[PDB]
Amino acid sequence: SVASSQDLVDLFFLEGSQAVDGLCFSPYPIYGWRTAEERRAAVCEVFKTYNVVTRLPIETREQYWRRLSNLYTQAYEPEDPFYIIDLGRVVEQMARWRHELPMVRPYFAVKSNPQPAVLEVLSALGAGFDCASKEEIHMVLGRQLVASPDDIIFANPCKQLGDLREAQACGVTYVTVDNPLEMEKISRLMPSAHAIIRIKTNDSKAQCSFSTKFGAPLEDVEGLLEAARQFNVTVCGVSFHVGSGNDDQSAYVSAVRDAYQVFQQAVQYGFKCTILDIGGGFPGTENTSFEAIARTIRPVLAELFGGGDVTIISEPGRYFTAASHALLMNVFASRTLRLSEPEEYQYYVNDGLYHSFNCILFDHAHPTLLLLNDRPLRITTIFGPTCDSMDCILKKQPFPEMKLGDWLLVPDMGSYTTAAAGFFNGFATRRLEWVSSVDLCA
Amino acid sequence: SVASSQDLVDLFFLEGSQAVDGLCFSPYPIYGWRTAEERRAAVCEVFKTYNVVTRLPIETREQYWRRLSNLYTQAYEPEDPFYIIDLGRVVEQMARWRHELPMVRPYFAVKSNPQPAVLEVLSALGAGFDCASKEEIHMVLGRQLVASPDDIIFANPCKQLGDLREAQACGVTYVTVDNPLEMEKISRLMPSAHAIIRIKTNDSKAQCSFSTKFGAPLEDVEGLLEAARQFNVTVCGVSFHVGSGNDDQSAYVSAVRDAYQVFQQAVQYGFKCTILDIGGGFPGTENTSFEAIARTIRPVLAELFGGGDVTIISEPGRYFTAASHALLMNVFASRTLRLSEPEEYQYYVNDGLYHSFNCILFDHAHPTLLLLNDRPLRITTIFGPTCDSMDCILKKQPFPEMKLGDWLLVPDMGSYTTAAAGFFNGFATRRLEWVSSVDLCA
Repeated sequence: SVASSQDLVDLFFLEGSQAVDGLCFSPYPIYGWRTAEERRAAVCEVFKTYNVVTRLPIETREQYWRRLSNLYTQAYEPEDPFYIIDLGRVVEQMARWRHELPMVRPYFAVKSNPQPAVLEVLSALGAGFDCASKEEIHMVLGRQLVASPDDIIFANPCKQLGDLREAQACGVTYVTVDNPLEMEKISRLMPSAHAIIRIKTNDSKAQCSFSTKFGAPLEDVEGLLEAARQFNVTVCGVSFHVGSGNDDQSAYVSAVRDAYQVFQQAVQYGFKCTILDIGGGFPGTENTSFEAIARTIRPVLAELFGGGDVTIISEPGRYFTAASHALLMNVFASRTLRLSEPEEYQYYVNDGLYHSFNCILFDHAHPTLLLLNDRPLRITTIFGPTCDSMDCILKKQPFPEMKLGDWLLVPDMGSYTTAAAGFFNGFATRRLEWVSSVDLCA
Repeated sequence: SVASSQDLVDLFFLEGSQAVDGLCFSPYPIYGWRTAEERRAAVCEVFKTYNVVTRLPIETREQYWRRLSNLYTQAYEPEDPFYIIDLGRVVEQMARWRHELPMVRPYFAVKSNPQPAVLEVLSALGAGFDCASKEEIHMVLGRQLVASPDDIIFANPCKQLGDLREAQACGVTYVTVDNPLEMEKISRLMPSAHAIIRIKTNDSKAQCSFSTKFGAPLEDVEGLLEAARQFNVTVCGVSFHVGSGNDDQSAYVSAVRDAYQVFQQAVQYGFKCTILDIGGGFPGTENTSFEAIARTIRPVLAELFGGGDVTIISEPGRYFTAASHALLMNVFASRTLRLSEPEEYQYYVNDGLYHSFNCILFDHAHPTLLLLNDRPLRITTIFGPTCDSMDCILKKQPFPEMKLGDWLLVPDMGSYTTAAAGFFNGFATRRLEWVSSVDLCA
């Protein structure tokens, strides 16, 4: 386990710079309209805006977190919950993406974590934006994160009429579709649209499968193309999503092979597809690695999309954000019961199921609870701050005996946590501590 | 089924007024510091502030909703989702409470629906406030909803230190406790506190049981009283909660009988209890009625707490808010599949599991989906607006065949819905239409 990968970050920022005579390290230009000098400056500017203190570690990731947590414990109360946000891990994930797949430009899925510093860093690094609502389109455009609305893909296969109207008025063009009734809607409200056909995937192995709601089945792509030509809709490409948190390499290879068949079928209707969107699903934390996935996708892209006439894009969400956040919660209350002399040790922490831990229900997450300064193992039950007995993050499981004032550290909490969190009982985690694990800004 | 109970509202506002020579209809004064004239005016003022249009119906509740929905369908889009909030049903629930239990003053549980108009109407009607966080205490005090901080009960048996400090600085006194470690905390941060001991209940029959996390077991009340006398903490009463959505009349009777035993045990330590808090659990919608529950609680309160020296209070949340709201969602998208020629009819509506329908998971709710203008029964699947396949409110169940533009009406959506709702994918229901089913303000 490693706290940082400094070597990749150095190579990423060097690429296309005057120090290497504006030379790229592959047949692909660097992601983004900015030059290598402009891109490094834009990233440092974001780091300044959010007062990011550079904290470097070789230390494991857990050790890096335990050490930074002890440092950060001492407009908020001393015992309030908080997030340590490592914006260096975001930068590093972009460096890791470029090194593995320079043929694929990443379009950040805003839905995973719409934190303004995360959107700003990714904009400055050359990433595009994947928006699913008029609210998401507005938070990218209103903060000047894209040089053109062509850098936004509206990846929601089923959209409300007012959203189709608002994306058209905004200049948004690339819009997802997977059903005949949606083709008609796009033709009416987005006349200047560049339609991208989303197809069904073998997503059974994913943490969160989505073929149940989205993705045109292969046998139905025929009638969908038919309707696009009919309503004068321009089909410019094909997209897919193998499910969020999918380690199945075979599902990525199988989806690109199926997407190639759609490119063929599209010619017969008057469409020359120029965009292949491979969606998300990539892991964001350190058995399947992102490298193993990239290794199996690279040859298939060379085999069927290595002609040079098509642009290859992706929509990673979790990949960029998961490892960036660590949650710190104070154990402020406790009581002991008798098991039906066995004793249950119940504790109460200032975050839980209604807020950051909603991921236990919506994301099928299983976060790791680290006792900050680890005591005998007791049958422990841990609750959130709300008045609900359902707000429980751990029920009757062995865990070292804790005391009031102790802290719980939960790393890898940057994806599908605060993005879906509510404010039930009036509890929220508002204190943010911005750090950078990578050397980049002096 | 009835759309309103006008007769109860008329009797409620008449009680204690000059029209009846300031006479109450029982040995109990009306709830609140306001006179009957001041109370009726304060309610009408709230109705003016929120532009409440009086809409009267004899019509069933479903018929009243179907008719008002057709009227309201024609800064928002025409197809946007919305809530019709009947503030008259709130007033009526307070009238129904007074008629059934005048010996019990209701302290609204803010957690169930902290909508500012709901808090304002209930403040003007004489209700107290049940707060669980410093945020909840602040939204009551900052909006001037109580004449004194004695009208707030801090009903969270386990509180953060910064919350104990903030309630003390605010003048909040009545605070819940159920464990020895919490007694010590109250003694330190809330020295001016009037402690209320919360006891365990036979809540197995409740929709949402909470004895797992809260409520001192009977055998442990002895050591809890012992610790209160020890840390110089004033035990002024006993509270309980039979679980949210509990129709078990025997659980209310059993909890009052158990609360009487605690009043006895408290004498031995130097405490004369003066407050009996019977919590929540009461139904808010029209097999167990609120009347049947009140009928079984009244005799037990006369038997053990009919001496006249103790004040009896409650903390209803769902009771006051559930029937006040109706949710309207537009069916904006659709696709058909083949069942594994059987066809699945999938639809997409502009509210779901991440927002208003979180209650399906946290509240064990089973809302009623009414097709506005009801078609053959098809195997239907209905989804929310987010990109998640998990955001599903109905999976493969018979339902009349729908078309785009149709509306779904979901009545009884006023409790544990918008109060716990997040903003995942950037979708929220913001349009509110304020109506009153009861005659009260000209």
